[PDB]
Amino acid sequence: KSLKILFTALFGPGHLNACLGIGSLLRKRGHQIYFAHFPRHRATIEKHGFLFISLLDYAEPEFPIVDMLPDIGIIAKFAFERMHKLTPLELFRHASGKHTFAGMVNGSKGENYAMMKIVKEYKPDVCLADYLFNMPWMFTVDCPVIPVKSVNPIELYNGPPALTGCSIHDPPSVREEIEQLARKSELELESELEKLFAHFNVPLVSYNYAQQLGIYIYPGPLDYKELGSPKENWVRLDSSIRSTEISNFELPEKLKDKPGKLIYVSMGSLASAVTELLTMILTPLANSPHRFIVSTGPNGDSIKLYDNMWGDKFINQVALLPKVDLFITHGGSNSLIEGLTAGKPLIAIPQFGDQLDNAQRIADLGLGVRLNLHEFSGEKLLKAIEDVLNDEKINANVARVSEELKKSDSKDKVISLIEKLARDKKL
Ligand SMILES: O=c1ccn([C@@H]2O[C@H](COP(=O)(O)OP(=O)(O)O)[C@@H](O)[C@H]2O)c(=O)[nH]1
Ligand SMILES: O=c1c(O)c(-c2ccc(O)cc2)oc2cc(O)cc(O)c12
Repeated sequence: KSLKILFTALFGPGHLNACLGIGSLLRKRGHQIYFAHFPRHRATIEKHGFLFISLLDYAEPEFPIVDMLPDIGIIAKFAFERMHKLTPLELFRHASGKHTFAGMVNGSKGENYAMMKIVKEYKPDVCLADYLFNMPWMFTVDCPVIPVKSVNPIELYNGPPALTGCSIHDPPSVREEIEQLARKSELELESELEKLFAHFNVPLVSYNYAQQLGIYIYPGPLDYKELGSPKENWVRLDSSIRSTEISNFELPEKLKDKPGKLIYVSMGSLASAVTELLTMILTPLANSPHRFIVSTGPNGDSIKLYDNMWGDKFINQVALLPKVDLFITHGGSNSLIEGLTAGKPLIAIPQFGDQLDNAQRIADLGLGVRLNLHEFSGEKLLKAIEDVLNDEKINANVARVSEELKKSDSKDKVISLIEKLARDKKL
């Protein structure tokens, strides 16, 4: 009756958090949850009651593994400088067939060795893995393996190219070029995955193939129903929000009894490392007639806050969101779902990857506005705030999606499929 279930994910807290959500549902049904991740997440993993396994304890001498979270800013600073200078079209021309995350693929060999040893030792009944791309170990281990996807799922559909930020209102002419450039760089990803798979003598699969079951996490009302169905074996979970740390969130006395709406500002787990980005956003908000709670990121201690702002490096985002009126976000999927669950509209300033797809989805479906870094001004950000605060149509759309997310029973089907696959080893 009781299953051994092993989770893993890449370093990004977004990938871990999505998995923690599914791990909760499965623990409530009486299964033993294991989580293979990095020592900086042992505390949260063990607090949710999962057994913690360190990726670092299973490293191969010739393939060392490092947690890239303390040094992701270098990568995120490059994305910022480019997105600040270039339009999304100009950025794709420049990329010259270079894919957004093909550079990570060669570096994956170490984690792959580690997971082969970990799945052999712990002999689980099923594995789940939130990665940006399939990894050889998922096809060599005895048990079935369910890819979990927490990024924007447009990549699972035949439609606008992914990582591009295309609109449903975009004319065929503007879209023909971006489509062409994206197809060119998608094959750079395939060629890099070929080398990684060849390294382990495993036949190459599509980067987002699900052999039996795949779980993508996106709200039904935002899912791409106008493009048809996702790829085979891929099933939607409307949300995967981890257990709240504190149920009640005490507001800081600085922003209490002060004039204006209450606005949350975070640029995520990764982009938040770029102090120049937060500084660009916060400087003009000094003279926005409202109150800001700011996630300042790993370098937050060196970021100036003004009289209408309170902030810490890390914020309890899930506890906070119910108390705010508006969320200024980077376009991360967990932040999107956390925000819409709380019923808050979004101003999305996308930085890299699926964030552009999520930002354009927020715009296209009347759940907030997209603000591009190339066009960014204090004038346009302050107007975006006033427009979205006062737009009854947007605030109605968000409330509607909020209700669809609370009432969702998508979790019921998804739990059954995980249990069926784990016990039957097929669907
Ligand atoms: O101060 C903070 C900043 C972020 N987060 C969490 O970090 C995740 C960010 O995921 P998302 O996909 O939105 O961003 P990304 O991982 O792409 O940066 C979400 O679960 C947030 O709740 C948090 O708890 N506190
Ligand atoms: O290009 C990259 C990228 O897009 C991402 C990413 C992480 C989490 C997401 O949710 C979405 C994207 O991580 C990276 C990590 C690296 O060490 C190097 C990279 O080049 C990327």
